[PDB]
Amino acid sequence: LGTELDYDTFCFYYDWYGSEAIDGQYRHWAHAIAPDPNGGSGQNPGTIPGTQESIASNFYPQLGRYSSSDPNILTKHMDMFVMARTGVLALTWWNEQDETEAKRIGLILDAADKKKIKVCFHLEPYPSRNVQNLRENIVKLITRYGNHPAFYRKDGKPLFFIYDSYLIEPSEWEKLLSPGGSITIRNTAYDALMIGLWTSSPTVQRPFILNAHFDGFYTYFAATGFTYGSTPTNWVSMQKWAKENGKIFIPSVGPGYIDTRIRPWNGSVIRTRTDGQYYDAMYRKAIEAGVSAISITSFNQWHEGSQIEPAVPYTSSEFTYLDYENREPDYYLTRTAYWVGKFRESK
Ligand SMILES: OC[C@H]1CC=C[C@@H](O[C@H]2O[C@H](CO)[C@@H](O)[C@H](O)[C@H]2O)[C@@H]1O
Repeated sequence: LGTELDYDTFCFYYDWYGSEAIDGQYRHWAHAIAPDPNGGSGQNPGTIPGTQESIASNFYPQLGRYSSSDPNILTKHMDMFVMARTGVLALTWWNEQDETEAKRIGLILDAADKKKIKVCFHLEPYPSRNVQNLRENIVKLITRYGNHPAFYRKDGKPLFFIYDSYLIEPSEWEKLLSPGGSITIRNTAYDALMIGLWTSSPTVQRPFILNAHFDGFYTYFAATGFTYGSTPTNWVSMQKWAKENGKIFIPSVGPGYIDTRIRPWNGSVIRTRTDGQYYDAMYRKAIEAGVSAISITSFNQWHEGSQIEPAVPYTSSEFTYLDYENREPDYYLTRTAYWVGKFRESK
């Protein structure tokens, strides 16, 4: 029918939103404003309070200041994934080690399974992250969630994305990811496809990925040109290298970027949506590169204005929000479905 989910399409999902009613605080809708890293000492940038009128986004959610732990919001999000045809929810994971995290992960898996959506984990740069506690955490996540019907596998293996994987030396990664490594996961119950973050130039990233024994790489950033890896004119050559070296390239595409409510000094990274034309151009480049899998930045990174989740026009006494302009609130979901179709036609 051209409506089925695609299980090689990964959409980055954030579960860090709170409401006073459910979480005791409108978590993340309230957010600190970052000081300007070039702007000198004694800045008092303040905070966005997460009131109805003033939230930590340049856009405004159709669903309002929602809780990521509200089962009724989760239902709606899964129906949005079905509309977008995105079969894998790539869940931010911060190793909070608290009952609230454990509850929310279970609720997300349960809601996903009702709609045949799958869940994989996006392993964030949590405090003191290293290959030993990464192994322990991979073991824990596979043990706790690996038998859940919504847990993702690709050809029998779990898949993890590793954000800011460059913060760990290749010599450490080798211990975890080479078949001969001291603490290897290869050939164990806990083996997985490990997808590292390709940032800078090939002279740096090619030996990094090889020496670290990653199974593949992704690029994350929604803003074209932010890094070498997030410059789509490089994607044909990145794919050629991947294929020559037995690696899985999962380029990241997004609909735009803007984070100036929380980073007022970061305007150079703004990428305008142009009624969908930015998203179309980036998704076309991914497909043309001939890749096997695509990642989407993001479902709901509202702070960075990369979300495909529905947004609505809103002007409050405190801020005039951006919105989807000439397009309807669900335009980026239905346009994602269009591109998933073009991607499948290519596979
Ligand atoms: O998921 C990978 C990566 C994507 C974007 C931002 C990163 O989080 C940091 O920035 C946000 C604001 O946009 C903060 O709310 C988080 O606390 C930061 O860690 C995220 O790691």
